[PDB]
Amino acid sequence: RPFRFGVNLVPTPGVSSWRETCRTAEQSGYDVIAVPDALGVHSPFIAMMAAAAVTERVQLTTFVLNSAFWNPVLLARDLLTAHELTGGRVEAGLGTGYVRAEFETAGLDWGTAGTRVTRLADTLAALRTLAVPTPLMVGGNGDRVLGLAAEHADTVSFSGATLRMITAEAMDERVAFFAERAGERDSQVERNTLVQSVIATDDRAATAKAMRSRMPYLTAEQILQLPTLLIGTPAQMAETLLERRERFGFSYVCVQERYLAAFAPVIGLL
Repeated sequence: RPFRFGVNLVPTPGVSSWRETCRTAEQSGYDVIAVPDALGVHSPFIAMMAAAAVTERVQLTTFVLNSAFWNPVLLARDLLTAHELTGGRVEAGLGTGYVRAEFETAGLDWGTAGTRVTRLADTLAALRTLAVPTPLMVGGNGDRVLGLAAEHADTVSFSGATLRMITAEAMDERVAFFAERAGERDSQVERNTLVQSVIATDDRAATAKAMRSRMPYLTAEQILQLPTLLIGTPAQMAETLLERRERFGFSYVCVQERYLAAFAPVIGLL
């Protein structure tokens, strides 16, 4: 599947640079602007509308909605609106939330991991029943969550962390688990991952060795294979993404805002 590149931008209250940042993302060659769903961050669909007003090509996605925050019928109303009023430029990533304090602040029941995943399941079923027109992305690494992606999603997003970084070998197993659950639908589901750090260096080996300090549970060789890290020159990173599309099927690759400019050269090469 052809590469699609995203940058995960944080629209921040009290900061006046949102539209400028979105323009920079598009001008730097990104295909997608992703926004989070968190307290103390701008509201996602409203921020996506502001981004759509100053960009022409990028898709806009949530990455990812906290399912505890949304009534499925009212979310379907939001998604239909966002789709129609942007000319079909909005995608909706959904998942579970991991910050209990946000549940507490909003007056929502934290419950159990089981009830949080059931809420995601119930929302996805309702959105599909209501035939929402936005493409749906499901993110996580849990067995039930990947099963829900396999059943419902247009795009599955594999987390490269639990932050504890997951090895390439663990990622092999998660992608295979998803693929088995997806069955005949596997080929219709785009695969995404988020790269946490884009580390430009002329000495990847020396860089990985020093990084064992921050990831003592890994060898340097494992660090150089972690799907959540890109290390080296732009040419080396481009080659690494080609290899990881072959290995994992990852064609939709996102990076964090801090690395927007660091990663842009890789887009130029790919």
